[PDB]
Amino acid sequence: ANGPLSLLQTAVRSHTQVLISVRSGRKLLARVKAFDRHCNMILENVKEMWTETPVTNGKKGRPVNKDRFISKMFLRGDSVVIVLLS
RNA sequence: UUGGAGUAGGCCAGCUCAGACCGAACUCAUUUCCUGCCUUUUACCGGAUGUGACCGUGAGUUGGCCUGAAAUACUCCCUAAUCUUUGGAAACUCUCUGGAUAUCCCAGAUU
Repeated sequence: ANGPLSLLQTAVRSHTQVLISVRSGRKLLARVKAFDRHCNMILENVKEMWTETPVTNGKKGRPVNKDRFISKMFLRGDSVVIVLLS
């Protein structure tokens, strides 16, 4: 309501896209469907991208950004580095 | 915190088991002796020794009755602020050790 989590409520009240950086080094782009005080959120229309360096024949290749589309998302709170309300 | 299997109280009757304290109470009969009183024995005296009955008792279980309650209700066991549950992670490089041993790779350790 009046705390920081209200922006997630503002994410609920507007259904806007949100960019989430996670402690695994990956990034999420999703619309916030539900949240709580414990920052456990449920998301819809989810597109998750990350960066990996493929090692081909023992040589470290260039970093490639790839992605995956997930319809329904249950992201757990403590792994989130940071949340950006776009 | 939940699931599974359960269903009340009162009373009546049958059955089984329980004296050891079944019974915080108390009689009678009788076998074999010993004693007493005794003309005879029933009835008696009072100790031992066993052995039966009778007045009662409890638990378990089965059926029934009475008043209800009516999927209500009750029941048993059971499964975000530091020491765990609201993550010091993630990622990569360097060095060292071993295998390979010209390297790549990988395991372990460390930053």
